[PDB]
Amino acid sequence: MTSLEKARELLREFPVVDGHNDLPWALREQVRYDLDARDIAADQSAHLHTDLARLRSGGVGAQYWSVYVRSDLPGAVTATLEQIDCVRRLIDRHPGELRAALTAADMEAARAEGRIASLMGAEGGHSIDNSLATLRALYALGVRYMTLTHNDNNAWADSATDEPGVGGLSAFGREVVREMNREGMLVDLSHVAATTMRDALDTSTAPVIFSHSSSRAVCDHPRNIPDDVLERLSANGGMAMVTFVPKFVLQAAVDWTAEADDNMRAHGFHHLDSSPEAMKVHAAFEERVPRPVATVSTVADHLDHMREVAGVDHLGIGGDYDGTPFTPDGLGDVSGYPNLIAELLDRGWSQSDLAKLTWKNAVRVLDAAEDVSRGLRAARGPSNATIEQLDGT
Ligand SMILES: CC(C)C[C@H](N)P(=O)(O)C[C@H](CCC(=O)O)C(=O)O
Ligand SMILES: [Zn+2]
Ligand SMILES: [Zn+2]
Repeated sequence: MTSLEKARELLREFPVVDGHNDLPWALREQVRYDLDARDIAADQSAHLHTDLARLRSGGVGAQYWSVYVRSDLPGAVTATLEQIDCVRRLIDRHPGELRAALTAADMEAARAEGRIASLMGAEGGHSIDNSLATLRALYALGVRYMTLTHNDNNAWADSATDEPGVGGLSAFGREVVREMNREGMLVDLSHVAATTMRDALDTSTAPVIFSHSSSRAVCDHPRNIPDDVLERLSANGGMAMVTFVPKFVLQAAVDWTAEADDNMRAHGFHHLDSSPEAMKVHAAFEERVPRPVATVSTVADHLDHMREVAGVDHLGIGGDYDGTPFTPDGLGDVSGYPNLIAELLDRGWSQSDLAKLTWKNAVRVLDAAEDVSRGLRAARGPSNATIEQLDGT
């Protein structure tokens, strides 16, 4: 059979656990959670990267649904609860296809019965409003990882896409990591500064993840992971879940985006300005310099290098579907994963290598978080510390 046919067979046995899909945010923004208007039991290819049929075609067997909310708007906690509610409603609406999963055992139970294990991951520490009790509430509602920052610093952690702030994790930041370890919530180091990565690895007693990051050595962008951090994963036990975002994985796309941003500033606009006037400027740039397009090969280049440095036991996949408007050719929506698996087969990846990449590593890592949590919950009570106590007024 072809490598694509083989890929599909492999995925039927050991499907993809995807680390980060922003369907809930997409539903919030497109239709304010009017789920009938974007029914994922129907074909949503006109509007979304994700629906149930494409998840099945893509060989997705578990999904961490992102409950991302903006850090630059008030009411992050309320919005996070709305995102969690959206995930809950999706699970309730589609019991034939989705099964809530809170544990590694739940993931295996879902796989045994042919339903997509549906987990939740919060994207940014602003979702807890500097409150450890709020962190515990999110865990109680089903959140199983939290990215420590999004694109901006918060009071206790530095983001890769912001200026240096506290220098990594503050004292309170370390306390958040300790509490995540005690609860069994995975520490997610996507988005954070390299300093923050190192501080989190120093502090964490549980395996950490990167829910959607690729390799900085392969493509130098702050959203990607440095080799020295990848090297620490085998000791930590965690895993890096490669992402598909073109401007992170393809050199030409990083360079293009930098030039686009420079061009915006040359016209007196902030690079993130979305006014009609700014859009006209950007359109003119893209007119004279077409947007480069990444491929499956681009993503495989990251996995090859990440495998070499981090090890096959420390890799996963986090596509960022519905979180980015642009995708590599061959990975245009959630149905694309078999194309990546086929490319890896062609590059000599073994069947057991690929079962680790898709399924086994993610289940091991969540089980490890549970194991560490059992020990810590037995050893001490929850923390009552405040950010003022630990970081000062
Ligand atoms: C606003 C909302 C859709 C942002 C997403 N939650 P994201 O953080 O998942 C996508 C981003 C790449 C795409 C971009 O730069 O926006 C990244 O991961 O760095
Ligand atoms: Zn992100
Ligand atoms: Zn996201």
